[PDB]
Amino acid sequence: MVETEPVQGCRDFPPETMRLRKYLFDVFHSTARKFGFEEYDSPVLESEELYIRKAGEEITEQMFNFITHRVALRPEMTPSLARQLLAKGRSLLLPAKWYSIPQCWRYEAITRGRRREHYQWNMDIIGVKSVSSEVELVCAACTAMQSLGLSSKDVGVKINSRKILQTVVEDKFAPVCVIVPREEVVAQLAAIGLESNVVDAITSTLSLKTIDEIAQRIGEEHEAVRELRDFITQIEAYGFGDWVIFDASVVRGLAYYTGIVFEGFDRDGNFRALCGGGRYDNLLTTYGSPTAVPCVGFGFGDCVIVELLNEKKLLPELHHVVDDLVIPFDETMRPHALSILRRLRDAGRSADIVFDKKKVVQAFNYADRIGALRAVLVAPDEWARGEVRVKMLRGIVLPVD
Amino acid sequence: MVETEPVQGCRDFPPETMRLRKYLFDVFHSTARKFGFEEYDSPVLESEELYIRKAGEEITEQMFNFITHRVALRPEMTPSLARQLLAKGRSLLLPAKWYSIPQCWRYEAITRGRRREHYQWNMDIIGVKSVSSEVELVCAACTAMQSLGLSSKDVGVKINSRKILQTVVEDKFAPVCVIVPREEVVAQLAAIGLESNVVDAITSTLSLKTIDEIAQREHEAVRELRDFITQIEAYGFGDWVIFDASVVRGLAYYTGIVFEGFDRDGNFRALCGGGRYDNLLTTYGSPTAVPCVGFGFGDCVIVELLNEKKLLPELHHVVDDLVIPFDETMRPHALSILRRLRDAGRSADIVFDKKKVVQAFNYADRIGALRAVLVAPDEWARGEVRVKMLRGIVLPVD
Repeated sequence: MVETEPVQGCRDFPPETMRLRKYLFDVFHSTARKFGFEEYDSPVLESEELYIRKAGEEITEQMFNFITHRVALRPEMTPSLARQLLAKGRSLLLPAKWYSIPQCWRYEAITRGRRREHYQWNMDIIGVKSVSSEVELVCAACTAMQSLGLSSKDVGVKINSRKILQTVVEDKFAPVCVIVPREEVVAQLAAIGLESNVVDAITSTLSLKTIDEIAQRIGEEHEAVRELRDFITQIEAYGFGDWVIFDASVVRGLAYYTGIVFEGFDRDGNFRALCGGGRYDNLLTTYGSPTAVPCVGFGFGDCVIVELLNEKKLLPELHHVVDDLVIPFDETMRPHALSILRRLRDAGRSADIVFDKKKVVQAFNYADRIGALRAVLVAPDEWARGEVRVKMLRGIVLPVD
Repeated sequence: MVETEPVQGCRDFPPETMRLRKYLFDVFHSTARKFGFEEYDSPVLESEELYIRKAGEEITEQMFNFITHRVALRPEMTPSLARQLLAKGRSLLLPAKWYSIPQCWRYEAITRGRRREHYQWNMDIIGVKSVSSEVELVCAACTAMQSLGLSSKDVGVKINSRKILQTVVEDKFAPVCVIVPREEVVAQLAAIGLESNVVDAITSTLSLKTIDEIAQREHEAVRELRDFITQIEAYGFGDWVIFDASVVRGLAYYTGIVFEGFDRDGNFRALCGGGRYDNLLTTYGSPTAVPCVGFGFGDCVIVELLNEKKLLPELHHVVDDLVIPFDETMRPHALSILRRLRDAGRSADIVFDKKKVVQAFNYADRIGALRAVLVAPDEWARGEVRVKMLRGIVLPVD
């Protein structure tokens, strides 16, 4: 017998499991449709050049490579987005709001945290300078979280700005923050060329928790704080004000971003980040664009949100359901039964039928044992009279219409 | 600037194109549901052992391999199905009707026919001994074609049985048939230890186009084929099926009835294809045989066909509402209405940057439109908004 289990770190989706996934993904689809986002997709097989341009040669070892001309299974979707946006050039109508729910592949260890394969709701608005796209993308994250059953008490989203930090500096420094003792960061920063004073500027602003505190520091009129104040005022206006919080220690990939970053989280501090996003105006120029084009997006993993929903008892109990089981009285009634199955399906209903020979009470079980709703006995006595027997699993003669 | 095009032979799906993929797959999903099939999925990355056990070492060249322990990007879905069903063992509740639309990868050339990457509607009934499971899958095939706009004048399904060909012989022969000149076979028949007399049987049976010709030649095969046709006509797809004794696509790997969707003007390759494989699970090491019939329905040839017959739809990005702030002072209140609309179940968008109104209205039409919502201060003060349908007006609105 073959290995019945799937390749290390990868999940099968039998009907039971796939039902939950379609439940979660429905929410992403539904949120995106309500928010006016269009779906896209690209191949999981992308050119090695695509990622190594983003992060360097280092990432060739953390992904599934192979040759044909080298290609790899994508560990993230964003690089394919830009490649697609770039292909469209100046014919791409802005603003453009694109989303996908792509699988991604990362070659790592399995019993140490991550699991080699995950689905992910990406979500990206392109062509929009102002801070209303940050506001909306966050509104989306909460709208999804809210549809899943979460309240502002359960979760929320932290806001930061890399313009706070960069302006406090007055080149390649933002990498150092992402890693964290606290006396190891100064050894990593001073090496750049920062006298102890300016290290403190950075070090101690990160654990600041209010905008006023940022203002009494860079100014009220600074872009950085002028935006955040606009962002909050809009998010409050859209009605998610109780969901957002400000936190200067959001530094997840702050090198790779440009403006407002954000990060979903559970308020009991039990899990890793739910979703993460921000503005990256330098996205397209990275991949060689002559004209910098504004961009904000977030990624919404399919793994952590489940753990939380499960913790907070919000995972639904989903079942295969069908409207009708057609039961031929016996094999001689098959052809008539068939024609009743057609009718039902034609009418929009979902119906199924006894395939092999069953005893009628065995058929009635099967109807219950699979989804039920309604059993349609198809017998000669009744059929001759233009009739069928219909039993609701909440006999009765009907034509039915 | 990077290569903006995808890996040779693979397709990008921008919104324009994804709309058509989503449209086809909706016929797959919607048909699956109505026939009471359950969706499944498994990793595109499977174990090499799994496929090599299907067809021999040769395929280790016709797919994307790599090492970690050897694994491959799947060229077909069925071997995952088998692997999953086996995992469940006896606990799998029979009959199970499992479907999926997996993407699959085959390492081939690009300007010679095929294209390395394709999505494919699978569909499998497991645990059914009788010819009814064959009947339905075909109904499912014909029904999905019928929902795309195709009639029985356009397409059809061919039917055949491997029992026809096997019983005529009275071991490893079926592989030779699949490769098609009526002579280019004949030497590949004689050259493996068969007399002329048997080559005349095999050849003359493939050259039969009616069931009566098979029966004139009470057997299991014709009992089935007559019961199937009966059933199919009873369901209402009699004009769609047709017997053909030359359907030998992969017939080594099937057990009973096999079938093959096709366009009637003879213009394209096979639309869909499948059959009964009762040996499917025993192959992957099942001690107890479990019946299986199923089919694959590619996402490529059906589109070429739908294109030729002019059946492809004009899909558009559509949005119910564009919320228009009069200016940036009205943004917070615009936002609040935006919330209301989206909460009310509608799909809305908003003007993000600073725009003029006639510019804003252009964007409205330029993206789906249906309705604009002007949110100006005069009207807002009196608890009102301006609603212009792209088929002003003051409203509360509720």
